[PDB]
Amino acid sequence: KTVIVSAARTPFGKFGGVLKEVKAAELGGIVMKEALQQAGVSGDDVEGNVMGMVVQAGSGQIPSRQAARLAGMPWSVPSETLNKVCASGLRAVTLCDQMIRAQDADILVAGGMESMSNIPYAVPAGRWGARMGDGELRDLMVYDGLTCAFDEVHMAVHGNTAAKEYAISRREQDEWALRSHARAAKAADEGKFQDEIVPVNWIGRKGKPNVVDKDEAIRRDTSLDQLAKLAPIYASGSITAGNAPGVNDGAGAFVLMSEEKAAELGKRPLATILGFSTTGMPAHELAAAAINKLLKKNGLTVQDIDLFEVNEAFASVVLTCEKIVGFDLEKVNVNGGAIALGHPIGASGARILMTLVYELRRGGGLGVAAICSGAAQGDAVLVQVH
Amino acid sequence: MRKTVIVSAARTPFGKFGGVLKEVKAAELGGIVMKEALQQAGVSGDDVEGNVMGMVVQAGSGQIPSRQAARLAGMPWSVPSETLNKCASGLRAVTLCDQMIRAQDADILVAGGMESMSNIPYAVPAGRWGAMGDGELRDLMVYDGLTCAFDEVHMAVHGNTAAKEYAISRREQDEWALRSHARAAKAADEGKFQDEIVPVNKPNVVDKDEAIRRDSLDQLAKLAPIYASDGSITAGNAPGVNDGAGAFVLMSEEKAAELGKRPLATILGFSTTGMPAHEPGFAINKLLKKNGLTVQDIDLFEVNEAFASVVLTCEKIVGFDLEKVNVNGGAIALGHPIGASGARILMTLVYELKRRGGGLGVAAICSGAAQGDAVLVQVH
Amino acid sequence: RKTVIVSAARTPFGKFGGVLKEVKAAELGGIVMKEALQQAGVSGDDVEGNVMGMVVQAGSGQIPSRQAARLAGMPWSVPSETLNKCASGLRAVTLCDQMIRAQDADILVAGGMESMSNIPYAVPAGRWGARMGDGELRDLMVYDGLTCAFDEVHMAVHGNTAAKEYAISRREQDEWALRSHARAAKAADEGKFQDEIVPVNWIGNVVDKDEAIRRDTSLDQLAKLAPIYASDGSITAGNAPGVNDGAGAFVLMSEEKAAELGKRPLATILGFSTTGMPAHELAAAPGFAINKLLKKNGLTVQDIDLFEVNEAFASVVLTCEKIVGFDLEKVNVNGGAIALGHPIGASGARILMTLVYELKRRGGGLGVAAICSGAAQGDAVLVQVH
Amino acid sequence: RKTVIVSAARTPFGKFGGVLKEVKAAELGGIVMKEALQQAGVSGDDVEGNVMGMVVQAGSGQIPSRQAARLAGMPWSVPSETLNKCASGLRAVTLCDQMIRAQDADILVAGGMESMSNIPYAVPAGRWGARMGDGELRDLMVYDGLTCAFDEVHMAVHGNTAAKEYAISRREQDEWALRSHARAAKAADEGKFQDEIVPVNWIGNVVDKDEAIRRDTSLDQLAKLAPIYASDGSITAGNAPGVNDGAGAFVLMSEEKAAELGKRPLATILGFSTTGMPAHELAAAPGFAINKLLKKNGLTVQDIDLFEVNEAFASVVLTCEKIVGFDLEKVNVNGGAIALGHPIGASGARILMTLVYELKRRGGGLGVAAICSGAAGDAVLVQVH
Repeated sequence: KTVIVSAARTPFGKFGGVLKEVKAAELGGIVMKEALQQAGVSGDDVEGNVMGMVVQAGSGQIPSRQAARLAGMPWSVPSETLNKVCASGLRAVTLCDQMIRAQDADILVAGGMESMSNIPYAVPAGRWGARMGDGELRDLMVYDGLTCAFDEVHMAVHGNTAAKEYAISRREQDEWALRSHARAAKAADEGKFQDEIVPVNWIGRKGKPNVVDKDEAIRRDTSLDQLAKLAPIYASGSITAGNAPGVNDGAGAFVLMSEEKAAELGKRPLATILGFSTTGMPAHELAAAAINKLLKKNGLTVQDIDLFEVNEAFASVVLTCEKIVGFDLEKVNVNGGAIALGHPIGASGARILMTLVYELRRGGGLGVAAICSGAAQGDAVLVQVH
Repeated sequence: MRKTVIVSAARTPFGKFGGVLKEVKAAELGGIVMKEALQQAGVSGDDVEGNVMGMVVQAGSGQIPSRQAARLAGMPWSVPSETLNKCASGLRAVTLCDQMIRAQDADILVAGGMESMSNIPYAVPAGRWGAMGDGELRDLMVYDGLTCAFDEVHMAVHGNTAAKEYAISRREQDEWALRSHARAAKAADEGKFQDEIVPVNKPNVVDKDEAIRRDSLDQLAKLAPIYASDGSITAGNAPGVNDGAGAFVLMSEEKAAELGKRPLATILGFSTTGMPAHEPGFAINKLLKKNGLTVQDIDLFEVNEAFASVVLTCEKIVGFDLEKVNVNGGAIALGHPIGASGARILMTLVYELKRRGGGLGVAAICSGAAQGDAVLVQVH
Repeated sequence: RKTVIVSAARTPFGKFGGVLKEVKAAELGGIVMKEALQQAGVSGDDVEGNVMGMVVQAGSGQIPSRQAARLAGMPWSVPSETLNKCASGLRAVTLCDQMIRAQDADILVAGGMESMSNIPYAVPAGRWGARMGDGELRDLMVYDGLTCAFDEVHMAVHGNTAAKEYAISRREQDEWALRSHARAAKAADEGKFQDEIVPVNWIGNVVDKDEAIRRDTSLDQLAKLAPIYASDGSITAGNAPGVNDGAGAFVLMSEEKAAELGKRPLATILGFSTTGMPAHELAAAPGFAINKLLKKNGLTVQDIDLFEVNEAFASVVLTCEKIVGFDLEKVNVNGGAIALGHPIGASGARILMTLVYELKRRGGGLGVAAICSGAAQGDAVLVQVH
Repeated sequence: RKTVIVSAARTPFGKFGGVLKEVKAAELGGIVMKEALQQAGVSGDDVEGNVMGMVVQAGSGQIPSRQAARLAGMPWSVPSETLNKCASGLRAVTLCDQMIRAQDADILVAGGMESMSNIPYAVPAGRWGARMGDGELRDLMVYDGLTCAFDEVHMAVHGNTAAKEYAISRREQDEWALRSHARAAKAADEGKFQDEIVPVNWIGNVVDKDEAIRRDTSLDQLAKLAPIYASDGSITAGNAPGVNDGAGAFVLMSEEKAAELGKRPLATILGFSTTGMPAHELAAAPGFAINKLLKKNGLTVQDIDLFEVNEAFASVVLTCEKIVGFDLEKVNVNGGAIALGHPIGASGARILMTLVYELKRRGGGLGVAAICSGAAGDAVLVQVH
């Protein structure tokens, strides 16, 4: 099996916010470097890295390698950039698990990175010309990142569709949203994010020192009344700017090793990867997805699980999962989620797994992390935290 | 053991830039190859456990292009999918799948590469936050696909650097290109690419590679070097930008056996190498030492023709006889849809070796930021 | 004190993206200005001022008329401005006539030019940014040139409104369109456009014939065409001119100067009229201008030997038939813009020119040139041809 | 036959991306033409035509001058034209003067407008395609507006060239710059721009002051400034104006028509001169334009009470000293474009009016307004009543 030796994330930034100046490759390098520092592992020793990134446009050749070089890894470390939309930050970890299990490696770096703030605009008729009449200035973040390729609708449209399907009320979504924010704010104040987060420090333009050491998106200060008064976002629907995360900047990484290698090097791992699941479904079934399948393979019931993390693409997802999974909500995203913390799409997958790990401070046990992704794919990972 | 076998393989013709496949999207090219490979494999989409598709410049292609291609190929929503980025991508997809099979996580998989350089978009980096004074209208193909993120040069610059370091003359490079063109044309005419090409279908039909130019040394010696006044690489000794896709049905040797499939090839092993940016030769050697093999034991080699300079450096590093090397030509003649070339070289090596009722082959590829991927194959 | 036209020239009219695609508006302008001067037997050193009509100036640089003026071999000392009124080419002449009549000048160069092929697309979101969601890649030629600022509609819409208002049928428009092609082909074939046309020669080529004239055209082909910018309209690609490239220019003088220099004037400008009407009434604007001009000059329609009414739409000329009462055989005798194209800032120049040359050829007399323009403006000129 | 200026008004001048950022040029234009009509006591129905200067027309839609006139309340009946000459704002007035003198009209409205903040960027490779390799996102304000078509350089380069050709030191230019802010600050404070300025109101908001005047300037802050567009240059951000938002307009009439209506004109236009020169001789053109206007008119420089020479650069006014030989105490007494900004299409209009109002507050008379324009000169002589 595969074990998680270390885990770090950058704090998550608001769109056009605190990490606006920092490229996706830069956030990646920082977490990859920090993860290596935590594991007491030199970059010289890594056998490969995988970094998730959803919208790669304009970031240059092989963003994953660019990050790995920033991290301090030698040219000798093989590298690849992965796109599984949403699920990318976490699919990277599982993929690396697959590599180790196939016996090709014992020390790998895995993760996710996203700089939504820096995704460029495109000119689709730029190359061959528009010839006559108005054309488009395509926002690639919306197009490649948040737009379904089959139904041609914003992701929030699937969020709504799920709300309808499972009879999930606007108020119940709103209440969930409030909980994400309150639970996050409290977790942050209590320092529960200290273990996962590493700061981003840079000398900016004009010599300005910059230090970003805490998550930007948490609203303090919010209330049910405020949430209730929001207008629905992509349908005149129940999804609003309140009950869905925004668009954000962030990154996260892990040092993954075989159980044998970690032992020989005398590292005390954070957790072990028992196994993973993946699901595929019609595009509009984004909310559904996977955890159930994972449990069944491992001869486990929802009851055996101590804690779950389900990415809050929308409140409607977690809630859909409640109907599908049957977990107790008090065991689910105990420190908030994406709604409060933001959703750098490439990084979200890394964060939930990571967070779940640090929480299971309870001298903990069995955790499950799950994510939905564009085109109705589901990814689930079961962990045994020590 | 367990080991990975290539059950089937197909590719599209490789189109010229703004050429015959200009209107066809990369997901579309991918869908066709993924579909044909399953047909040739005699396997239903419903039994595929996964798909990995290489694609270098994903910009403006929509969410998850592999999944788009996968759905276009007839695979159900249940089949999981990804989209990968490594030059090497076409081929990294096959090896990554090989790891998944060896990890014992699946028995049937679809892997490949796709690229539509014709459809890569231009970008406005100042559009979102705003530009006073002129800005850039950036060519994402050049920028994301063909430019070194480290040295901030075009890849041909790296090609020239190799020529300088290994003392590879402009004339030898030109000789290799001529050779690439002649062998490919001969191969097309003898119908050797037929086993691997699947046509792409105001009805239109594209059934043949578009980039072969029939012509000689004299002409090549006359060409201006591209990103160097003083360089040896030219439009002539290097491939252009192109449109294409390729895909494979891959299985565990065990699963194919259970089904009565007689696979094209068994994948013996693979190596990856990494290097400073100005630097697939080292990769091959690595693959050979691990397998207790040497240059002599291998029947044929496919080394992607990123530049004439590349294969020629490898000879100096690996020491193969060029007579065993890109026998039906290469990328200089056939074009380079970057995400796809990795699939093509493996495939087209497998097919030539097969025609020869043959045996061992090595496919190797160079990629941006100096990475190298090589695969060892026993063809049946 | 009156204004005489001493000389006149135009370039052939190119098709959109056609023979003049690589030639800029000012270069086309420099050529007509040069030819006009040469034909008049006058040195640039002697010009007291220049005015060039140009409609979509975007991206052609500072003061295009001055670029053209220098290209024409005119010295630095000669004052220049760029004019924007579809009427710009004519208005440049009338403005110049007012100048001479004010006693400010005795020799002027007036004209108009357009390189519709060279008009850039624009990115209205560019300067301040798009932030999030799609923007527009705006076609300046359609926006600035072909779109009504008031009704926010394509000019074809007003063409249609006119047809409905005056009960001009689709078939009449088509018959008129067809007549234009037939007559333009005939005139060219007979050398009739030689007097106005000057060739454009350049290495990147020889351009000396009007590009847009169709010879294989018939009612059958025309009637099959779909309506444009409406569904249900009567305007089509056939009965409306396309978008085009070209320039036209004139040497103008006071009557006294030309006599003093021993020049044989082509014509004497007797007078002019301008009108403004509500936006939808573009078609009527020129007819009303002619009627105003005629009243002012003691003249009736019967008193005019020939009329040129710019063919913005076939509906326009037919609309003018209803208002003016002229006989259609005394109008656009060698065809019009439907046939030869409409390089917008230059049409007004051609129609005058070609009215002049036709009447000459007839040992001729009295003529009226009229043009409708955007925001429903009307311009008419009466010429006494010698 | 002569032309009189019955009325005049301008909007405040806004900084780039400033207070007027959200106002289109046609709109700035519409307000000024309505105010000029109200001030003159003339109905839009009585107007015989309009001309509005405007430099960068791109993206503003069909006939920006006509858009402005309707917004001003003029009926569809009034003929209109949009004009492009730096000098566009002033030239619209002289153009109209020539129409009145041709006996073609007795009532016209002339002016200029510019919204530099609203000029779009362009994609030259957008229509026919870039094909391969990077292309340009071109800033039309800079390209069409501020760059010489012939010499392919920013106008500041011509600004430098003059200083050098005429030996106008960095220090002299800077003293002038400080002077422009000082005076501009003083008049604004004392209500001296009150006559010309007309407020811009818009619910989205009130703008009734010039935004660009920098109180708090000094010669050591001006001297510390880096040269722009040339590393060895002497024109700076300090001694040249920026890019601005604004508009101005006038109600014009024949002398007879004005007398017929009971109007008491602000001023009478005595004549005007237009000059042309090699492109790098930008600074010299207005200077030559003035001398020609004085001579054609039997006048000497001593004959003029007040001069307005647009502050394209400090270098321009200083070059004009040399050429014309005026006393500077008579030049730009209430500051200029350096302090006020330069919405290029409207500056010519502003200078004529500020001049007229100044001469008028002194109960005075003879004035010359001059301006340089791209591609290298316009001058106007007026009798202020």
